[PDB]
Amino acid sequence: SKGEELFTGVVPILVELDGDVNGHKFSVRGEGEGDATNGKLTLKFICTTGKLPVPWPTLVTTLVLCFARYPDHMKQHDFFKSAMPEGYVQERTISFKDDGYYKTRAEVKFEGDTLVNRIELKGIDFKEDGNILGHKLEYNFNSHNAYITADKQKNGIKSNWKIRHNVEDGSVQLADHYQQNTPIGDGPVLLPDNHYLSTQNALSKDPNEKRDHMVLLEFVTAAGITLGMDEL
Repeated sequence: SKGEELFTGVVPILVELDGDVNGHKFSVRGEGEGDATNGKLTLKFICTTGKLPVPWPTLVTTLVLCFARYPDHMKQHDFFKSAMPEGYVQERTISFKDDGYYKTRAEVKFEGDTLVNRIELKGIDFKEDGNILGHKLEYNFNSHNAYITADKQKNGIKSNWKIRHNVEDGSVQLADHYQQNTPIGDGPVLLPDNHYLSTQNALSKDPNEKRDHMVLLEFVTAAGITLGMDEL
């Protein structure tokens, strides 16, 4: 696969998300660019339907792992770029402890020159005065490592990890993520050995933006595979 050749420069990104949590419907649009050479994403997200009914931090993971920086000695484990341009489906369940769960299905694929992430989200069994629907989470997102494994019986990958959202009272709200990715096209894809992605996220606000929004700077770097002398 020559998909990684599409990410050697800066690539424009479009994110479109339709959501429905406990019947509270919303839409989010994001635009920005990705620089996989550096593992860097910069996007601004707008809730186009007005007020976002869940906290922005709970949507970070849902709102393009093809922009992760894989070190040269790990390029053969980059499932995400290998599926391009035709793309992959990314599906998750995010179970919030003592609260409801998100189900997401996204298609990440090139449309013209733009890498597009188009998402459908449904949220169910939330407490209307819990940490999510009650907007009790701080506007931040802790640094975290998420271990990847191949899913050979599905020609894809899987990953599960716990996100820990800071609650405003000082507690922590667990978000248990279960993820699966499978290619859209039929071409060859890279099934990686076990490894992990290291992420950092900086959330901010645009002073001249009146709508409900999130400015996001994100870094994603692949790690965890031995570069053991044999290759140097």
